[PDB]
Amino acid sequence: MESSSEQKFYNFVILHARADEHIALRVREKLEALGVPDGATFCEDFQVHGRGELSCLQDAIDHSAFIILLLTSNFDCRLSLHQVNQAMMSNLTRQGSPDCVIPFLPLESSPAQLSSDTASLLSGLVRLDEHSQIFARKVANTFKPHRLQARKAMWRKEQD
Repeated sequence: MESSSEQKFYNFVILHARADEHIALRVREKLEALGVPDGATFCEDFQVHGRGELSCLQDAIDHSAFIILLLTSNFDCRLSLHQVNQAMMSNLTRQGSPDCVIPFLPLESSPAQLSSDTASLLSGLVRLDEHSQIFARKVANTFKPHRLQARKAMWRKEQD
């Protein structure tokens, strides 16, 4: 539902638990301090019916530039992988970018707190940190400015 609402669009979906809000909210901005905008954050709540929050996970895959998986001890990575995956293997002819994932790691949580499989789960993506002095180059690497635009240039087509 929306009353003549303006054009809203994200560049990435920050997947995190429900107790990792401020965490994500802390990233969105931190992202705006490097380049990528606030974007958003996809959290699953058992309070709602389910499809009362967002469309789907594969939506941010075709909508958001790169999906950001908040790999936190409070959040579920395995699932994210499953979903994100299905989304990818679901519609490849679209973006066919199975490497558009961004496993973020906040200070609140850590990778060591994750299973030994996680390493293999993100054994290809670009581990994004929030306490790394390189993370800046990591985000500016994946979420480049020429991409954030060239990626939204497909949505702006509306205004263009």
